[PDB]
Amino acid sequence: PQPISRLEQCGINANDVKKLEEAGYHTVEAVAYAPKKELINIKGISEAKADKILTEAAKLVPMGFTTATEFHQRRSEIIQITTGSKELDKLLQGGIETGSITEMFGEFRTGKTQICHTLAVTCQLPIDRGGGEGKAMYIDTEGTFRPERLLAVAERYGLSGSDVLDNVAYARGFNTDHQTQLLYQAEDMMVESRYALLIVDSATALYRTDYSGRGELSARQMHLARFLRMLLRLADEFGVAVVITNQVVAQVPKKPIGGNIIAHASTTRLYLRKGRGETRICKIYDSPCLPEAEAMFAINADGVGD
Amino acid sequence: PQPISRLEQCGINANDVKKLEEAGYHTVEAVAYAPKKELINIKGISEAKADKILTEAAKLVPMGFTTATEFHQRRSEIIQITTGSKELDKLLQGGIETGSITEMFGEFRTGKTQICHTLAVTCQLPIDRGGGEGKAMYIDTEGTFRPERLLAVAERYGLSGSDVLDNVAYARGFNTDHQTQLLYQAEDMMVESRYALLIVDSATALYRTDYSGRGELSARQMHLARFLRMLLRLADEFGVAVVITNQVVAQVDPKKPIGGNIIAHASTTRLYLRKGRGETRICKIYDSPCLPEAEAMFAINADGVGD
Amino acid sequence: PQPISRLEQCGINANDVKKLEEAGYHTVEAVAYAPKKELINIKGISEAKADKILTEAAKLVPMGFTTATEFHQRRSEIIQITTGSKELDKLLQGGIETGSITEMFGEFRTGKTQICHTLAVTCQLPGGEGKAMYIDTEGTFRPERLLAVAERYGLSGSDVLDNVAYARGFNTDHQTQLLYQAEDMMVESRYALLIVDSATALYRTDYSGRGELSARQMHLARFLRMLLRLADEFGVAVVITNQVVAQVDKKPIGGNIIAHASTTRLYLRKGRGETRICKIYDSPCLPEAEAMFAINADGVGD
DNA sequence: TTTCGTCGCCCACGCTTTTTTTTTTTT
Ligand SMILES: Nc1ncnc2c1ncn2[C@@H]1O[C@H](COP(=O)(O)OP(=O)(O)NP(=O)(O)O)[C@@H](O)[C@H]1O
Ligand SMILES: Nc1ncnc2c1ncn2[C@@H]1O[C@H](COP(=O)(O)OP(=O)(O)NP(=O)(O)O)[C@@H](O)[C@H]1O
Ligand SMILES: Nc1ncnc2c1ncn2[C@@H]1O[C@H](COP(=O)(O)OP(=O)(O)NP(=O)(O)O)[C@@H](O)[C@H]1O
Ligand SMILES: [Mg+2]
Ligand SMILES: [Mg+2]
Ligand SMILES: [Mg+2]
Repeated sequence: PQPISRLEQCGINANDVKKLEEAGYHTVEAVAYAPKKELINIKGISEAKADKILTEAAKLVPMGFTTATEFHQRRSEIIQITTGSKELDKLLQGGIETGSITEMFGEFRTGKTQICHTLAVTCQLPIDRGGGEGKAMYIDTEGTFRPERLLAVAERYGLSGSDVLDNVAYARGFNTDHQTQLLYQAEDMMVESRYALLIVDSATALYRTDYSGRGELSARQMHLARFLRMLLRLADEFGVAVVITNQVVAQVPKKPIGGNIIAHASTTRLYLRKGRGETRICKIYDSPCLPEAEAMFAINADGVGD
Repeated sequence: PQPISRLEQCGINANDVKKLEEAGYHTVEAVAYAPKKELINIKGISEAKADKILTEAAKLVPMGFTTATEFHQRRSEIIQITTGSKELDKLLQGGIETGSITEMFGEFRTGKTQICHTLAVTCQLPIDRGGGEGKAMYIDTEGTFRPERLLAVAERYGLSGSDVLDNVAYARGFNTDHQTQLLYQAEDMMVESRYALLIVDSATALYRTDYSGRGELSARQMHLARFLRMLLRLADEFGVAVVITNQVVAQVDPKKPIGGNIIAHASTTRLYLRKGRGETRICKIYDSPCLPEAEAMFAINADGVGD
Repeated sequence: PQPISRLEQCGINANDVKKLEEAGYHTVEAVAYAPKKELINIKGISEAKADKILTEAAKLVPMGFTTATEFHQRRSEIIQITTGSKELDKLLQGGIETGSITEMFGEFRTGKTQICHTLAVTCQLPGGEGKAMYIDTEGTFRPERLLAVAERYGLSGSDVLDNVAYARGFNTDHQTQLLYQAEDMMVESRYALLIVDSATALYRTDYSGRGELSARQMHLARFLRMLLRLADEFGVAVVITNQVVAQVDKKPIGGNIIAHASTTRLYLRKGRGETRICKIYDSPCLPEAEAMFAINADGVGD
């Protein structure tokens, strides 16, 4: 995550760097990942200047066929934040993978928010316990953030109550556009420190409301595609683990409320089901590296256990 | 908290403010909540000055990344409107919470409207009962709004009828769009006043007959979702606690709340009420992000919810 | 009851009013209380006209909210037709509450049906009401019972007891139009109450079959939605009646449809001899108890 | 030293939504 000032020393002046920063490119990776057609619509950058900055950005960010034994080593070195439950972290063959998107969908009262709250504390656990030793981004679009759960999880894990709530940074999206701006601000502020997680609670819930009718289906899917592409860019350029949450719909018998856009974009999906009492069930979905099966986890006072 | 007028103090000419208010944006926070898609939809407001409506309003609200310590400090500010029972209080850990939606569902005679009446009384009461201050907003379609029960509940709490029944409203229109329109109007009603509880009992009772048959289900569910979302906006913007009771359907494949998968997610708290013995009922916390899976027996009496 | 000439003299002056009257939902309260979908299939296709009529006919008793004391006073002067017995002066808190939706069950054709051929004591007494109804789904209405009951009190008149009580209904799709057209004479003259004898008694006589049960339940939901609309708009006390099912797992026909579309339901049981013990059920402001009724050849009371 | 002319050419698809609804007594 090299800051945007890295290319400032090489060619690009301060004015252009400021224009990029106000555009939303707070890192060299964000500039390098964007196409040439996107570094043109932002005023203040010429076409030749755009090609120049693209060349300089590509000088540091690795692209193309370079080496893949190193990438296999990197995949073996994936952080794999643990869920906190012995069956959820085993069904996922380690837990939530980092650098990808882990959508979880269920009917209701299925433990999606409970899992997010547990992960917001477990991402601060060292690699010995399973985590990333970093902060926790919490984009919460339902007003469903209860720090008491985080304190309970921390006291279960024997961590300081003040530390976990100091690490966790919280923001609430009020619409889809504001969700995108919140994502941009998160990208801006994720370079100043290390963030081991990024939670988008009900990543597609305001889409169900803001876009009404069939006439807005294409625009809604395009906006959701842009949002998921931005989330993927955050996942690669930062190495964070994005655990987004999805709702469910009935086939007029359940299916995630996102179309094929979110089905393809989401690297992993989890189907959460209500079991008996406090226990629930989790099933893998659309995971290219995981089998299809079920799990067995419970919602205790200490987040998610068994 | 603050009026819409501040927007025209920032440098937008009053005609644009009146156009924004005509669409329903009776507060600066409300217009900030809506995205640019809902701002371009206002007639006479194009993409021009849209930034002057978005970022100028956003400069007056946080709309950013706080810390969890600050949110936990704000968590003490919550009023936590209190019920009438001590066991029920232990169930909800102090009572229903401020700025959230509680949906209570069950069969007939499960104490729903009694809970609504008692909660509105505690909202029209000092902090000693559990609610800070504010009027009680009623939105009745099922028809159980009998001010006889309001008068009866007023005797136990020792409040004169002049200052309680004149402080509570009523809904006359039995239409799905009527509740949304009346809540948009209650927005401007409450921006000039203070409110603590907002009750919409027939949250999904209207949709059982308004949209009948498979084929019209989708439009019904988009309508319900839009109503729920603007209800959540109203709850958050003014820190009001919302109650929305629900009906049940028997699974013929055994009672399930109606309008599922749309009201299930939106309702941040769900209370499942069962009939017990005599007149006592049992309230179980169906859905909650903080409260456990507990059950509390209460006994509706003349005083109120009772225990 | 607001049959004001404003409904036709407003900005809308065209065939739209006559289309609305012919569609079966007339009077102004058929507009501001009706969804937009109903104003689609009616003859005359204009979505702009829907909101035009809505704007021009939403100017009624406060619909842009109100205060609860304004109609709390209105329901302090409410009729509240007292029951035809002096034993229920403690229970029921007076009489049959007007503007509510009371439900009776426990019997098939006797019992609660007798409670249809009685009461109206407040109607006879002071002015006053002097009005009563009768609807049916599968019933055996007998006006001689009304004659005998009125003769018990000081209401000795004969013709005044007639020309009000409907006595029709055998098949659901037959009395669909009956409950549609009730308003056609309900607004011409003011009116007190409305019993629906054997209402939605056994829909499985015609609306029968698995898979069909859902459509049946939608039909009942529509019917009591209209019934609630009429009860609240005209300020009348409606009495729905059903029959038991003998649970094999003491409940009435209707399931969760009429269960969530009533106000003051109350079970009717059998006592000793002519004693018809009348227990109570869900009610916003009535403590649970059991009443004591009696039926005799003269009528219901004692 | 002199003195302007003269139009042609089409491309190219995107996007799912949404649950309802209880009968029925034997011996
Ligand atoms: N302290 C606690 N102890 C035990 N269980 C709890 C506790 N707090 C919450 N729960 C359980 O967690 C459930 C809610 O889980 P949640 O993660 O909010 O579901 P969800 O699928 O996110 N629902 P929604 O967000 O409305 O779509 C509750 O209904 C309880 O069963
Ligand atoms: N006008 C009336 N006056 C007095 N008694 C009446 C009158 N009408 C009906 N009854 C009584 O009601 C009785 C009906 O039989 P009952 O023993 O109640 O049958 P049930 O099976 O208990 N009732 P149901 O549930 O309607 O089938 C008659 O036989 C009479 O005793
Ligand atoms: N004074 C009282 N004393 C004791 N219990 C009471 C009293 N008033 C009301 N109750 C009880 O509280 C219940 C509240 O029911 P209510 O909340 O009206 O159900 P509902 O689901 O809204 N009705 P419906 O429209 O038929 O589905 C009553 O039915 C009684 O059981
Ligand atoms: Mg959950
Ligand atoms: Mg109730
Ligand atoms: Mg009968």
